[PDB]
Amino acid sequence: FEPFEEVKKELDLVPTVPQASLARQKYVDESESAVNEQINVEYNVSYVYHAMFAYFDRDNVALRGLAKFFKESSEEEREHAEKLMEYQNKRGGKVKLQSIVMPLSDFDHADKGDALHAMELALSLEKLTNEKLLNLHSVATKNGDVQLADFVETEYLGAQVEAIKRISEYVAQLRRVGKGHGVWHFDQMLLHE
Amino acid sequence: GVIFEPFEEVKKELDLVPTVPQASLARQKYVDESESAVNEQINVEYNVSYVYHAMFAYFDRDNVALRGLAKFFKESSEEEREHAEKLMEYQNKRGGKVKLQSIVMPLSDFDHADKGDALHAMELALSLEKLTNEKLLNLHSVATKNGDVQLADFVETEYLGAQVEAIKRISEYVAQLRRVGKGHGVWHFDQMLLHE
Amino acid sequence: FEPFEEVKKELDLVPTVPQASLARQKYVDESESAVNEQINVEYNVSYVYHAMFAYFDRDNVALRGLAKFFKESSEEEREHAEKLMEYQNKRGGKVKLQSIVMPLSDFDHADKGDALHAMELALSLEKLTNEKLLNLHSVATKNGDVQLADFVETEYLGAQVEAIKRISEYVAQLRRVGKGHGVWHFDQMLLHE
Amino acid sequence: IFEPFEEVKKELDLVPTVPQASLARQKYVDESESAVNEQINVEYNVSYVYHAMFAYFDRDNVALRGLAKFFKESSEEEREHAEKLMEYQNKRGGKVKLQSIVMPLSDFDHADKGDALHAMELALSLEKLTNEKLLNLHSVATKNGDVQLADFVETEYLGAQVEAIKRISEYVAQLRRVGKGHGVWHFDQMLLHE
Ligand SMILES: [Ca+2]
Ligand SMILES: [Ca+2]
Ligand SMILES: [Ca+2]
Ligand SMILES: [Ca+2]
Ligand SMILES: [Ca+2]
Ligand SMILES: [Ca+2]
Ligand SMILES: [Ca+2]
Ligand SMILES: [Ca+2]
Ligand SMILES: [Ca+2]
Ligand SMILES: [Ca+2]
Ligand SMILES: [Ca+2]
Ligand SMILES: [Ca+2]
Ligand SMILES: [Ca+2]
Ligand SMILES: [Ca+2]
Ligand SMILES: [Ca+2]
Ligand SMILES: [Ca+2]
Ligand SMILES: [Ca+2]
Ligand SMILES: [Ca+2]
Ligand SMILES: [Ca+2]
Ligand SMILES: [Ca+2]
Ligand SMILES: [Ca+2]
Repeated sequence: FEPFEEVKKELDLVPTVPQASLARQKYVDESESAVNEQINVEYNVSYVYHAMFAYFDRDNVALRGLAKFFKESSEEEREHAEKLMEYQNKRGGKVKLQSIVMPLSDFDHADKGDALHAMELALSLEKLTNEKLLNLHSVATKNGDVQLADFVETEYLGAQVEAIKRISEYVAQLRRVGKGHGVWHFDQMLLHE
Repeated sequence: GVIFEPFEEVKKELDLVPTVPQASLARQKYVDESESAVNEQINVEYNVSYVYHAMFAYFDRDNVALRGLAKFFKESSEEEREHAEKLMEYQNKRGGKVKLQSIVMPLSDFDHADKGDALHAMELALSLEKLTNEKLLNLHSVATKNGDVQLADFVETEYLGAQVEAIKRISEYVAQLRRVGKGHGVWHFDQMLLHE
Repeated sequence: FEPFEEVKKELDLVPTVPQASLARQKYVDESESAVNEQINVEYNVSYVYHAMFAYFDRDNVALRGLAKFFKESSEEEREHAEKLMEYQNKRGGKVKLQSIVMPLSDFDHADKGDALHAMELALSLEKLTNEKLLNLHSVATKNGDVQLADFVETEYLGAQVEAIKRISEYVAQLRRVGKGHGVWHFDQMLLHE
Repeated sequence: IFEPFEEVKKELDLVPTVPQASLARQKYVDESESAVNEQINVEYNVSYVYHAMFAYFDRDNVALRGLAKFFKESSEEEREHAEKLMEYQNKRGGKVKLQSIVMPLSDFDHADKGDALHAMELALSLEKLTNEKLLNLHSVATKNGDVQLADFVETEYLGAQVEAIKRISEYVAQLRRVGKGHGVWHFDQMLLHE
C-alpha cells in the first residue's frame, strides 16, 4: 500500500465548481432521491400529528393526554425528518424539501369514538412509515450503498418497530377500557405517562 | 411537487388493522419462519442458561471448592437467561407469539481425571458458546433468506458482536488454565477469576 | 467431655476421595432427593411465570402491570430454586437439575377474562408449591433431619403464606372490578404498586 | 428439540490442542484474516502521513498551529483505528501481521493552492481512499459470508468515515472561501481553538 500513489486518482476527482459536494462518494442519485423522499414522509407524519394535536386540544373534545401525546409526537417526527436532512448533507447529497399536503382536521368517529379512531390512524401511519423506510432500505441495497443501509437500520428501523408496538398497545388499551369514562381515564394515564 | 399523500396511502394500512382480540396489531412483514426461528433461539439461550446453572452447582460443592468458577458460572447463567428474555421481548415487539419449549436435563458432574475439572468445564463452556454462535448465525441466515431486514439487524447488533467477545473471553480462560497447570495453578487462576 | 478422644472417631471418617462431600453429615439420600425435587418445582414455576409474562407482554394484550408482575415473579422463583441448590451444597448433597416441561403459552379465557384467569392460575400454582414444600418438610421430619426442616420453615413456608395471601387479594380485586375498564385500572394499580 | 450436550460434541472435540492455534477462531476464513491485516496497514499508513503533515505545519517558517494540532491529533486517532482492527483480529482468532510502512512526503507546500488548502485537499483524498479501502474490506466479508466482520466494519468504521469526510470537506470549503494569507491564518486560528 502506497498512500501517495493511490491517492492521486482521488485528488484529481476533487470538485472544482463551488456548487458541487466535496464529500460525496459512492452515493448515487437514486439514493439521494430516496433520502429526500423519506424526509418528506417524516415531515408529513409530523404535520398529521400536529393536526391531531389541534383536534384533541379543542375545548369540546378535551382529551389533554392525547393532545399532549400528538403534540410531542409531531415534534419527534420533525426530528426524524431533520436527522435525514443532516444525513443527506453528511453524504454530500442535496436536500430537496417537497410540498406537504393538507391533512384532515377532524378526527371524530361515531362507532369507534375519537380516541380509538385517532390511535388506529396513528398506528396505520406508523406502519405506512415503516413501509416507506423499508423502501428506502431497498433502494440502498439495490444500489449497493452499504453505509446508507446501515444508517437506516440503526437509526430508523429499530425505533419504528418500537413505535409500532407502543401505539399498538394504546389501541389495545383503548379497546379494553371502552368509550366514555374508560377513554377519559386512559387519557389521564397518557397525560401523566 | 406532491410525492406523498398520507391519508390516501394509509387507507390500505387501516383496513388491515386486526379486529379479533388474539391477533397482534403490531405484526408487519414478520413471517412464520422468522417467528419460529426466534422461538428456537429463545430455547437455545435458555438451555445454555440451565447448563451454566448446573455448572455453578457443581463448582459450589464443598469438596470442589472453586469459588471463582462457581461465581463465573452463576453469573453466566443469569446472563444467558437475559439473552433469552431479550429475544422474548423482541418476539413481542415484532408481534410474534413467544412459545417457550421444554428444557432438557443437563449433566450434573463436571469432573475429569485427565484435564482436571476446571479446564474441562471451561472447554465445555467454550464449545457451548461456539455452538450458540452457530445457532445465532443460523437465525441470522433465516432472517436474510426471508428478507427480514430488521430481524437480521437485531441479531447482528444485539447478539453477534457480544458472542464473539464471549468466545474470546472463555478462550483466554482455557489458555490460562492450560498454562498454570493442575493443583496450585488452577486454584490461583480460580482466585483471579473470583476477584476479576 | 474429651474433644480429642471423642474426635478420633470423627477424624478417621473424613472422606479421602475428591468426589465425596466433606461436609455431609446426617443427611440421608431421601432428604437429598426431596431437595432436588423441590429445586425442580421452583424452577418449573419460574418458567411458567416467564411464559405468563410473555403472554401479557403481547401488544394486543397490553396489560403492563401483569406483565411486570409475572416477569418479577419468574425472577423471584428462580431465586427460590437457587437458594435450594445452595442449601443442597451446604449439606453436602449433590444438585441434580431435571428437565423442565413446556408450559402453556396462551392465557386468554372467554368467561373469566385473561387477567382473572392468569391470577387464579398463579394462585393455584402457589398453592401447589406450598403443598410440595410441606411434603419436603414432611420428608425432613420423617427422617429426623432437624436442620432441613428448619431451613424449609425459615426460608420458604412463611414467604409462601404471604405470596398466597397476596395473589388471593389480586384475585378478589379482579373479581370486584370486573372486565374491561376495571381490569385495566387494576392493572395500572399493579403496574405502580 | 435442542440438546446442548449432544450438539456440543461436534465443537467439543474441535477444541485445538497445540499452543500456537487460536481457540476462539470460528467461521473466519484466511481471506478475511488477510483483508483485516491489509486494512490495519492502511490505517497505520494514514496515521504516518498525518504525522508527516503535523511535522510540516509545526515548522517555524510555516507556523500554522491549528493545522499542526489537527494533523497531530488525526495521526493519533488513525493509530487508534489501526489498533482497533488489531484487537478485532485477535477477537476473531486471526493473527495480526504488521506490514512495512512506506516513507511519506515531507513537504506540503503548493504554489497555486497554498500549503493549508493543499494539505486539506490531500487529507480529504486520503480519507476517501480509506473509505474505498474500508468498503473493499466489507466486500471481502460479504463475499465470504462473514456476517460479524461485515457488521464490525459498518459499526466501527463506515459511519465514522462518512463523518470524517464531511468534516474535512468543510475545511477545504472554508479555506477556499477565506483565501490565502490573512484568511488562511484566521481559519487556522479557528481550527486551533475548535
Ligand atoms: Ca417517524
Ligand atoms: Ca432539532
Ligand atoms: Ca436536532
Ligand atoms: Ca445533483
Ligand atoms: Ca414496553
Ligand atoms: Ca448466550
Ligand atoms: Ca431484561
Ligand atoms: Ca430481566
Ligand atoms: Ca400465529
Ligand atoms: Ca447493526
Ligand atoms: Ca416459589
Ligand atoms: Ca442469583
Ligand atoms: Ca442469589
Ligand atoms: Ca450420592
Ligand atoms: Ca423451627
Ligand atoms: Ca398485606
Ligand atoms: Ca482512519
Ligand atoms: Ca490505544
Ligand atoms: Ca494461520
Ligand atoms: Ca449491519
Ligand atoms: Ca457538523
